[PDB]
Amino acid sequence: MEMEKEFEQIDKSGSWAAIYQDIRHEASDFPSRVAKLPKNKNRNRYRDVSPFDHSRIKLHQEDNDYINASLIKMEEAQRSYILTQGPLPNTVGHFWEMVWEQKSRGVVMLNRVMEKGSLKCAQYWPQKEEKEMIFEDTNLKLTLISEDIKSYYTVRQLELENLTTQETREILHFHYTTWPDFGVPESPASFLNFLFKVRESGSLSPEHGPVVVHCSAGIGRSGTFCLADTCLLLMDKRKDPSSVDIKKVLLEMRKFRMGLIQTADQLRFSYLAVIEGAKFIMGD
Ligand SMILES: CCOC(=O)Nc1cccc(Cl)c1
Repeated sequence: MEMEKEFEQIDKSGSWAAIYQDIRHEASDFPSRVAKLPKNKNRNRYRDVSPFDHSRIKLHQEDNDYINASLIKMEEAQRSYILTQGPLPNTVGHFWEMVWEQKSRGVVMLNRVMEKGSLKCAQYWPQKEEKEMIFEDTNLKLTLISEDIKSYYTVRQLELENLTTQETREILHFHYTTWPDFGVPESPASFLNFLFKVRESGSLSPEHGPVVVHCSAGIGRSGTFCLADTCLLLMDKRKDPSSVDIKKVLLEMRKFRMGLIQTADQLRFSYLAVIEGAKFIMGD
């Protein structure tokens, strides 16, 4: 059923809450035993958001391999994403270790460091060229190379150095800075343009490791970003674009990380994103 019609049918009936609860009821439940070990309590931002054991990213160290991060592998679309929480004061070095070990080209940030008067994630990248950051626990150095500030997002070039081998890599930081403190954006235009700027960069392409995507918990805004990208890729690839079922794609992604899309308003915004995506590409 053409999703644009399914959309108007749900909107006219005001059933967004009912659709959303159906998804919550059918979603996968897999064990997260490593996340709940007592040694890992200060590595988790939220007690109710954990990576599944089967899909968690492992750090390459014998001490403790745990990070709150999941590999979302979309087989038909041929895309992979790592979805993670915003880094904590004691996990900023783990975060950059993961970016290094997984060969990621891009980091996508969908939150501000402070929102609603509270800290949503650590200040994990340098704000001035001449004041670099060293992570002594993981032996990494991070330098700000350049910054391009636009009305709805900022792009930064960063240099990550493995201090053990003196190898360096260029990491691109895509920072969406205008998601409102409450609810979802009124139009998906600036979000879709952000997604197009991440695509343009090569960060989502198979020649690199998976993109790292985060917000505060790494399930809500982060869920919306990967769901819209995968749905628009499938509508490009298939003979029948109208066959793409956004509820079935979301349930596939929920096999790999719990809780993706946190509210009925985020579900409606994701539909609007794909629906409005398909025009400007296909019809007018
Ligand atoms: C066949 C459907 O494919 C799309 O609608 N692609 C698309 C549209 C707008 C923005 C961006 Cl980033 C991608």
